[PDB]
Amino acid sequence: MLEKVVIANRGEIALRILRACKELGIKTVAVHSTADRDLKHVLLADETICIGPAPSAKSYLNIPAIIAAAEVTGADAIHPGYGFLSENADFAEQVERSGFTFIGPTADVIRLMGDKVSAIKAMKKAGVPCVPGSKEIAKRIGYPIIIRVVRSEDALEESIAMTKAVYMEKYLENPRHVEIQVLADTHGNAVYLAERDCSMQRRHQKVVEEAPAPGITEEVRRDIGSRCANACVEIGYRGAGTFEFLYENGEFYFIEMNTRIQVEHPVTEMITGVDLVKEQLRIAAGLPISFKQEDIKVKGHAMECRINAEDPKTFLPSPGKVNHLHSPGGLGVRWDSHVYGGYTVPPHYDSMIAKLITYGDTREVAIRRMQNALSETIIDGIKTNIPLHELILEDENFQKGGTNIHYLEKKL
Amino acid sequence: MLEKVVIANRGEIALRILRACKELGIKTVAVHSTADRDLKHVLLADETICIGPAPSAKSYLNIPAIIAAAEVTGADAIHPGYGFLSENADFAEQVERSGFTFIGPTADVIRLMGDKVSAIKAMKKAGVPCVPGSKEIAKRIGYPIIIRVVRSEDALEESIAMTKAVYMEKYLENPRHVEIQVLADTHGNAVYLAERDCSMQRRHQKVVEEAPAPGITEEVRRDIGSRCANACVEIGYRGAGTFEFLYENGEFYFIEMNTRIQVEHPVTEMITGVDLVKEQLRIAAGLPISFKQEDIKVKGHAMECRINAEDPKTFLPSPGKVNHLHSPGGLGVRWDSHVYGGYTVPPHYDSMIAKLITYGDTREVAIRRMQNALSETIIDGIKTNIPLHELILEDENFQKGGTNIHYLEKKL
Repeated sequence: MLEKVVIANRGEIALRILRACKELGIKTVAVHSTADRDLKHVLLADETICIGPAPSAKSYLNIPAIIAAAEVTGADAIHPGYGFLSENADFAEQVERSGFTFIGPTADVIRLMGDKVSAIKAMKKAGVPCVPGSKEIAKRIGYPIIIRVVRSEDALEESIAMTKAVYMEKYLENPRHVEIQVLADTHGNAVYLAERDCSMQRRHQKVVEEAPAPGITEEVRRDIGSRCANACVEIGYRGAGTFEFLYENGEFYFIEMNTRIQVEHPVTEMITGVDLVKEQLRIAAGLPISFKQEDIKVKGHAMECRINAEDPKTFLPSPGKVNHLHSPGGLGVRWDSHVYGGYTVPPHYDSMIAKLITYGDTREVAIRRMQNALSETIIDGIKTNIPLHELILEDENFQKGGTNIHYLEKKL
Repeated sequence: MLEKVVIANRGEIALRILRACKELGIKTVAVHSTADRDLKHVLLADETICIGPAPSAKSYLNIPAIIAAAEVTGADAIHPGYGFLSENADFAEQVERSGFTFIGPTADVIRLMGDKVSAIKAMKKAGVPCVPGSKEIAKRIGYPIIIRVVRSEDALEESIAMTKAVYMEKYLENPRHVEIQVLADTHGNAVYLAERDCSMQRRHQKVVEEAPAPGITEEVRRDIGSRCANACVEIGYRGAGTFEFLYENGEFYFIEMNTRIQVEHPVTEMITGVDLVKEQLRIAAGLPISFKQEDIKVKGHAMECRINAEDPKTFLPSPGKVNHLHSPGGLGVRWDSHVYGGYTVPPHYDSMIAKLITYGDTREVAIRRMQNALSETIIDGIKTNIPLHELILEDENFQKGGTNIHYLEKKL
């Protein structure tokens, strides 16, 4: 089985992975850049290997250095986390060709779902609902469409010329972002783990996520979920994955499959009692999913706020030394973070410093727990987006639930 | 209903209570000594009132000052936490006589269960199983007994003389400490919330607690639990309470009812999904328990380590400035603590600085999560008992489960 895993990532997800490994008695190898020697997970890992200088291109995206790290430590597997190389099929193929287990899908399936086109075709074949699309095509679909968004037909031709200098589909004006978590194993099983609503976004970048999605009934959950699970089997999916949908007037429209773990996986953990990273590790080792579809029942409600080191108004990054950290706790409060007092947040990577996750028996309780946890949270020395979260949580439309993917931008 | 609550306590439980109040939209009044101005909950509270100098006798046990705090702020209720005045019936009676709601049982019921004697009599009347006891009495009971422990009969007389300078009962040589959580409301309802095993003790002081208790079947849980619930109704109990038992060769023997919330309440929260402090507040306001007995089902397993500022070998207190705190997190990790980086732990009160609580789908998972969380925990500037917890968790007998109340002392 898996005895030693290279954690080919950094920051909070690297720590998340290390925690799962340590629970399973799996030895860890932390590969890191020169700028990341003081990362919490690096300090906790069984072995450490510096894979390059600060820039991602020369370290966390350095395929030969990461593979060499696996070789010299005698590792069995590599966990890519999210971002960086996690959906790089050339990386996955090289990992397997080098004799290591890639903790994720097979390269071929990554490539398949890594092409906007083949993805849709595979989903349509599998019965997963997609956005209508593909001269009179635009007409068939119904305006507005998108090649440049086109709202009228007299502008279609010119628009197509602009963009070409190459396909269409229905533009949904005000949809929600709703995504279905799945797991698939090497024993022919695939399960769905309810859904997440991640509609609160700025520039297509998620800010707050929750589970389950407000308004979604169990009947609807079972319908869309079962289609996603079937799809997994049809394409030979392996590991954790997410089917992302635009959701509008009660209809789902596939937009992308993330063939990896996602940042917001913890809200699903809280409402289903599944440890998604441990399942990744078990599935990669060849084991079956540790439960059946009938074992899963949504209970309660969970929310996640991505706490970023950035100015809460202009959103410019705020690197620097965290002089004081006070993290919240108590019942129904979860804190997933690599940051500690005295830690210096570097400029080289993303701005995430923590994920604050709350759970309650109702959405109302989860929201109030999030507000109270935020009020207890102190991060001194750098700016954070905590004030933005506090604005979102007290928003009357957010309290009602069901705000669309353009709402946050409209607000502000 | 309850609009403003005086938190008549300090440290972690005061913070726990404040969090529950804030969730329910209840205004908080933090009464504190001069030594406790920098307590986290004090800094978070809506109103603060200094009730006296550092010594407990002059502050947290100062009944007139605490009641005056309720009066001048126009509070509705007082939550006594645990320790201090929480089981002081004279305090409860004065609180009610002064027109405030005491968040706990009525004074009469406190006094009843506050007398080793009347307690037993009430339990025996109610069908709760008690320790056999009360010339030939000792004979009936069976040695060893206790007046000074007596192991033989030729020493009974002399022993009785020693102690008198006044009753007997069976001495259980190697029992476990198993306790049943209850709630009772003003609508005639009473429920049991499974049990906790708190056998890991030093000098009768709990160190690690867990829930449920290993070896205890649901059938046994329902039997002892239902007797405890009935007892609540019979004595007119109100609020949260615990029936503590010695447990040996599959039999329960009542020793005490804690008529208050207990330190270790969080492990029960994790396995039942009940917020015990919120229920205290709701019950005090006159509401029914928010669920029925059939709604409760034990799921998973939870553990708690009391992290104390003390030398892990000699157990002498270790007051002083916490120069660095790094608290653990992630899935199934709960941290209940008022301590923050830069906080100075005072000498005047108990040594508790945090309760680290883990939860998992099995006892094995909860234990491993506790070990990993402890390894991530950094408390620099003072000594803690973390090394003791690490010794306990890796103990093969503890791993097996079911160690008795003298085990820790035998170990060491």
